[PDB]
Amino acid sequence: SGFRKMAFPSGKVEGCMVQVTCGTTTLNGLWLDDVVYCPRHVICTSEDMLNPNYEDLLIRKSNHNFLVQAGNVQLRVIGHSMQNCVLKLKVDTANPKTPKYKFVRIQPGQTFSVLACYNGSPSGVYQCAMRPNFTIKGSFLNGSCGSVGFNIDYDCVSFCYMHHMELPTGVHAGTDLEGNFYGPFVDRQTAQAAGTDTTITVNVLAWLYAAVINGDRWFLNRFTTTLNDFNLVAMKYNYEPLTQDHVDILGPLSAQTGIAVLDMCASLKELLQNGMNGRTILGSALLEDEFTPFDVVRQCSGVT
Amino acid sequence: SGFRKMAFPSGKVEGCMVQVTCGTTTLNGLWLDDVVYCPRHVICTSEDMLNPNYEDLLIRKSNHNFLVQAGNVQLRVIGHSMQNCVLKLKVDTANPKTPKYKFVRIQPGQTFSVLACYNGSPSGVYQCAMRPNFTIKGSFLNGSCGSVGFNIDYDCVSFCYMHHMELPTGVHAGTDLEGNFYGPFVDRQTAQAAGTDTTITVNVLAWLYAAVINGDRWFLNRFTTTLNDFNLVAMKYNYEPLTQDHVDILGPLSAQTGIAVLDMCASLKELLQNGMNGRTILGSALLEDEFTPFDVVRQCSGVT
Ligand SMILES: Cc1ccncc1NC(=O)[C@H]1[C@@H]2CCCC[C@@H]21
Ligand SMILES: Cc1ccncc1NC(=O)[C@H]1[C@@H]2CCCC[C@@H]21
Repeated sequence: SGFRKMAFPSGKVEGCMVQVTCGTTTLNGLWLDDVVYCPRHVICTSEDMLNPNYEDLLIRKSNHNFLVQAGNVQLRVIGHSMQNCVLKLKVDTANPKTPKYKFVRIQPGQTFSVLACYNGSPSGVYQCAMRPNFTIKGSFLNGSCGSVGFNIDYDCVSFCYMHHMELPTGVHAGTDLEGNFYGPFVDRQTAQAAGTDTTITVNVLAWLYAAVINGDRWFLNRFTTTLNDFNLVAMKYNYEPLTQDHVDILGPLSAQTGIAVLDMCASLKELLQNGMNGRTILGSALLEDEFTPFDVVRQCSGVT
Repeated sequence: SGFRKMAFPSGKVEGCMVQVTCGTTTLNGLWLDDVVYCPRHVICTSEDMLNPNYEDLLIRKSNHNFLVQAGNVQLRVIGHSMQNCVLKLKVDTANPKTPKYKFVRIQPGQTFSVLACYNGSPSGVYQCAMRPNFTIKGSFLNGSCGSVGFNIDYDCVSFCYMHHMELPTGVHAGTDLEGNFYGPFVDRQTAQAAGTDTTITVNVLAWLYAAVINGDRWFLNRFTTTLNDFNLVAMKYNYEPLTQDHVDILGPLSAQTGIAVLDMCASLKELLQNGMNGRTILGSALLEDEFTPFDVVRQCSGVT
């Protein structure tokens, strides 16, 4: 028992982190097989960053200008190419620590672990959600670009995020491993609107199920609701509308606890309308939306 | 910017996890050099656990009864001994992945990362505090015993905790790596009083400094207080009394922000007396005490 905001074990990802330097800029790279992936803005200088012409900036660079260091061993760069907002530096040595991996583009509302790095060295790991507006609320300082987000399924690491930017609001933006930004963002130092965000309803419900499983059950009530009625409340409180696909994914938790999904929705409706009244759920004084239903099932069953 | 409950990268610890089976019980072991450390209760059966006679139960066991498996390779046990509540199984092979390490006994109020494991396989990593009453509020299911807590200082892993028990209240208890319990706990299936707990004042103050550094500053006020006055409020609200040693450890954060420690204490006093008024600090609707002043400095400076 107990329920914590748990990150995946980061070892397989730690073995892939490298430092990439181009000119005056240093950031992190991900070394998988004989390729090192990193944000393309490693090629920018201070004067470039308002609106860099990446194609022109890259044309001034040769393989020998990309300094790649894996711990303390230097990698030989034998090719370079830009794909969307990432650079792919071909190296002459395959990473001996390359885990089984995939590149995946996650959906908004899904969760993943971030291994924050500086100078190719891991600093820490934390779990977060991709917001419905495609931003993440992480912990990133200058030099953390190139740090990656991932999930692990047995021995396979699915890389889903590479960090590129901190918006002027302090929230974070980045790309999948093919260099496509999540959201409307571009890799320039400009104020950029992040869409209206919402709370991830299916995750809050999954977390209320994790709370009942672990003994926090004060919020259960004698009520029920419908998807229609619940969605009027979700609308008022800026929660994602709940669909039958969300109800379906909550099936295992509903089956385990015996609490029908719409009955849990009625508990969530009452919490939205009345607040916590100075109480906590799983050590939180707010409704937590950074656990998916899969995360709850995995944590509650001790999956490795 | 951004501030997250970050765990240390777990790779160095993942390389030390093994599975230990004795009879019908399987749990985790920590393989460092040629020794595997695990909870002594791996030698118990269901009928033993109310009050096991560990010395007698261990006398029935030989080296060949301790099955130690590191991933998929079997380790040969050439010695066994019980030290307090841990078993030390001498193996014929030194762990090639043994990091630089220390065994440390942490103080209540200090934080550490836990690598939750089942069957010698890592499941996840999370950061937590050792409560002032020597319990931890973790995420542990049956089979997680032997999972360890640790801190990392550059290349050195300081192991501080090994998981042994879930109290009937759902909170967790364990030992240092010499097998001495933190707190009054014994490794028996009995109801055991955990002392009155308190909130870790110096950590809440450190976290308010992390909040100001990251832009959440609505809680700053025009007031100041004294240690005496603050401690009367700390008393009322079950917070640890603040000492000059705590004020001293907050020095770097006070110097960086320019907010005197007693002025931050006056903000904390007002938050204790008035609550958050439906607002949040660093995404939390309660006063967070799981970040030490060292954690805040490390996270805010990007230490690797
Ligand atoms: C400095 C920093 C801090 C944290 N996370 C990320 C960053 N980096 C950025 O925001 C870079 C974005 C793309 C290229 C142009 C310059 C700025
Ligand atoms: C079952 C479990 C679940 C989570 N964390 C820990 C445990 N294990 C225990 O509580 C064991 C304590 C010491 C020896 C006697 C039996 C019980």
